[PDB]
Amino acid sequence: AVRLIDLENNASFSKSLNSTTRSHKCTLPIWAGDGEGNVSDSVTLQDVLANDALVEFATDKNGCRFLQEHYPTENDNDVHQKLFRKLVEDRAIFLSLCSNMFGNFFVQRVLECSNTEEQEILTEHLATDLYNLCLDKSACRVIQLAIQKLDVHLATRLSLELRDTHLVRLSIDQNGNHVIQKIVKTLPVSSWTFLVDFFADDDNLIHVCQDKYGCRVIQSTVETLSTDQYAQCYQHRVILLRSLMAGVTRNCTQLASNEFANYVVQHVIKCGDALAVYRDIIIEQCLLQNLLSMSQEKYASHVVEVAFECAPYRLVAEMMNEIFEGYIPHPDTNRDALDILLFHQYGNYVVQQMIQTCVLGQNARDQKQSEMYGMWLEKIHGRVMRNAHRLERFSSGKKIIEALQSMSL
RNA sequence: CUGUAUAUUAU
Repeated sequence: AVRLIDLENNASFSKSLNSTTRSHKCTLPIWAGDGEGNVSDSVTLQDVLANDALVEFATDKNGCRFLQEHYPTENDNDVHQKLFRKLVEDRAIFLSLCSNMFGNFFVQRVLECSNTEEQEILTEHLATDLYNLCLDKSACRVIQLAIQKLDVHLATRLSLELRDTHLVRLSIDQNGNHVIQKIVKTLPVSSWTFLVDFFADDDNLIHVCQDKYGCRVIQSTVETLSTDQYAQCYQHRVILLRSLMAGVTRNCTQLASNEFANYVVQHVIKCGDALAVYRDIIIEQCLLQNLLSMSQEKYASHVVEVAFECAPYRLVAEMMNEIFEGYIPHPDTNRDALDILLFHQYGNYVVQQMIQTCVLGQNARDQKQSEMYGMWLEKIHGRVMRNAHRLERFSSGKKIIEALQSMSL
């Protein structure tokens, strides 16, 4: 037959007729309004496409919910294809809808129903201004659902977009921190090795770690790098983990005695497998010669506890001696570290851990370890009987006396 | 006499 070439009609000014609304809070156009701001009936799905009012419905709560409740799940439906096309025809419209309090949800629903052909277009649009969408409270979600749902090369492309950016700001950010954590917990290590290269700087590692949000980021990074059990002796993550833990090790005194970093240091000590060497170094370098000081602190006390709880005997022995015979008795009060820690609002908890450690280490394979734990527990029991009358007054002293109750050798 | 953190994105 003959060639026919249908060109779309312009419909320029008639788009702005969607600007007129029932109220000023709602952005839903008045042709689709109850008058109470609720979505009208007989609005179908095709009247949205016919009026170019996808954006106006998506910026209204009821409108967007309607789009979500009635979006076609199957990729081969023409209505799904046309609504997706009207979503991604303009990059700026799509990225403003990603940055909308009510629009973000629609993008997410498209991400829930996506195939690879749609995912490529979405990944390009998101990668255009990924860093600022990560900074946004609404888009941050869209970005995280992308990291969950996109194919691994696409999510790799999004992650590597953030390579030479101000990663310190994005990590301490209220919203982009969860994006970085989702990247770390979801994607293979090659997709975010630049993060490990970033936190090899000690200044970047300290600032981010010492932050209400960054702390969990660095922690999530370590957790994932340590969770390797056994590989093919490739020692890759190992080389990367070392690059990170090194700064952690180099500044463990400052990061242990800190509001948020304390948890990371603990995680290390709690980790055991593949981080036991770094646990040992943190105990050796930040904690020993400073146990009485850090057990009197609000934050570092927990570190001293997790240490006494997970430390190996070879180190526990040193920790115990430092407390029992490591400090010079106070000039005026003639008080030992235990004496000071026994009646401390925080130190009491440490002594209790020390008692636990000694009780659990009596059931050890080595009889000499059992003898040394029994001796340490005897030293604790001796100071507690010396101070028992004052210890009955306290809840902690009741716990301590109950802990040393009917004990073995 | 008890001690620390981790978005409730829907005007």
